[PDB]
Amino acid sequence: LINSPSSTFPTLTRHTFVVFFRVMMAELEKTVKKIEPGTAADSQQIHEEKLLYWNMAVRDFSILINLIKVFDSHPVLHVCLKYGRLFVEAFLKQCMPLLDFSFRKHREDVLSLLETFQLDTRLLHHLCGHSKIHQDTRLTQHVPLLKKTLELLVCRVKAMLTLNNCREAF
Repeated sequence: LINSPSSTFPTLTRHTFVVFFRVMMAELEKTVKKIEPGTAADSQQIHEEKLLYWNMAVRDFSILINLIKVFDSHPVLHVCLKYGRLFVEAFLKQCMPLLDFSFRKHREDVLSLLETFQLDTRLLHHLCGHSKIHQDTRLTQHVPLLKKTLELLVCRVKAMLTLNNCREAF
């Protein structure tokens, strides 16, 4: 966007950014779904490296999703609406058990990871807003399960704090 009105990794024109964006978000979502949550018997080092692996995927997800605002079009919005909910569901299925194990020991890592994820959850709530406001049917049909995945995330944070005996702390 800044240099070429064609990049520093060519075959990256405004045409080809759709294809680059789609594969990057798909392969981030595929990287995150390969991560497994451990057991209490597993060492604290493997928990810490898994939490670093997770936070890396969530910051990559935020850096990719923040390219919604500057590239609002048909296929770019369809890509991140889809891989939005499909990365958040990957974050719910295979992180949240590891955060429930390692919360009373590694508390601020867990809360930081969830509140890192909430700052892009809010970008997807604004994106759900955008897909409804411009009554764009192609955008509005990935909304019900994008919103429902983020509502599962608020109630699953409540479940995390219930299971770690801070139930009034949500």
